[PDB]
Amino acid sequence: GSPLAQQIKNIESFIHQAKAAGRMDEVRTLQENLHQLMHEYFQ
Amino acid sequence: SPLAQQIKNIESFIHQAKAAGRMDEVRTLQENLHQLMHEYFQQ
Ligand SMILES: [Zn+2]
Ligand SMILES: [Zn+2]
Repeated sequence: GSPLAQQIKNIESFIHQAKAAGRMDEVRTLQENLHQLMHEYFQ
Repeated sequence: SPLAQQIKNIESFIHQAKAAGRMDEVRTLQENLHQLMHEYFQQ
């Protein structure tokens, strides 16, 4: 429920939706941001 | 073992595999990490 957890959950939703039909195979900006957040939250 | 510890640990291993240019290991570990992330947040 913390803000970092919320931001990770938000990004994950954006990644999955961006990989749905008719959209993308790559989500580089999102993955870069998720990677950064993972290091912030998983201490 | 906590899921949070599993996620922290596997991210270290991903970094190490990347640093060693072990691209198949990176791919495999990243897929496992993605599954773990879902387990953690969906629990
Ligand atoms: Zn996901
Ligand atoms: Zn990392």
